[PDB]
Amino acid sequence: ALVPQLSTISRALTPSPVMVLENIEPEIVYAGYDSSKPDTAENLLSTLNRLAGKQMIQVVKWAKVLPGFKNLPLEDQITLIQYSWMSLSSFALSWRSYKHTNSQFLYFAPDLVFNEEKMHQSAMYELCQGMHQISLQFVRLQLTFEEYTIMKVLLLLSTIPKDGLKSQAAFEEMRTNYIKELRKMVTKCSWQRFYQLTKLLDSMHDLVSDLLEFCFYTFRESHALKVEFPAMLVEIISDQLPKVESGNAKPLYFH
Ligand SMILES: CC(=O)[C@H]1CC[C@H]2[C@@H]3CCC4=CC(=O)CC[C@]4(C)[C@H]3CC[C@]12C
Repeated sequence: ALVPQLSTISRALTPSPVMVLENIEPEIVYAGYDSSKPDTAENLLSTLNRLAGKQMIQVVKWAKVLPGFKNLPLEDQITLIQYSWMSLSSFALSWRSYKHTNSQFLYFAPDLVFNEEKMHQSAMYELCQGMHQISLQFVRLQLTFEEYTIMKVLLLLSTIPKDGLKSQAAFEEMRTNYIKELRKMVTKCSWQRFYQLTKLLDSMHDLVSDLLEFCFYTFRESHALKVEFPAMLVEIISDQLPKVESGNAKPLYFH
């Protein structure tokens, strides 16, 4: 006569966290690249920035439905996103390059694929090589989509403020849960692969530092360099630059 609150049906039908990530993976975004304009550094970079703005809008929508992310306080939900935006951007860039081009090119968007030439023309050739190296690693490792999605969540939880987050305890829980996910995922029916993946995540820090250095530089000199940044990026970079440059961003490592 009393309706049970617990639900055996609901509990069994609930998809795995790995299945939820697959369900919420953002759809590919177009850059709106106009090949009728010359491929100068000013145009290529502005285009990339516009693409970045469109991508971050989807990343935010992704962060709202991310399991466990809602357990953290709002302030720690914005800081983590502003701190890891470059890392998520570069890592998703490598995944698309790997899946869509076998890591032969940098697949920024279906309408914008960089070959060596555009890499030189972009005026950030070495950085492009840096991100392309990660794509090559996806091939040697035969990274799987499941491994990818988990790794991306970890990147979102890879950089925190020096003084700490509002809920450092809640943060530690979520990060631990996802590291577990990757742990059980890399398990054959294992430690060497888990090692290769963790070191891959760690290497993202130095790469991201280099990308950010170029980003902060082009941002402060955008007028002189004529590189346009969309609203979404001005917001993110205006908050991140003074924090990163002041030694207030702490990177988390596995090794
Ligand atoms: C203009 C500039 O400084 C460049 C240097 C690093 C570049 C970013 C590198 C990573 C990246 C990957 C993408 O798929 C979208 C654009 C972004 C987010 C790039 C936007 C333009 C940046 C920020």
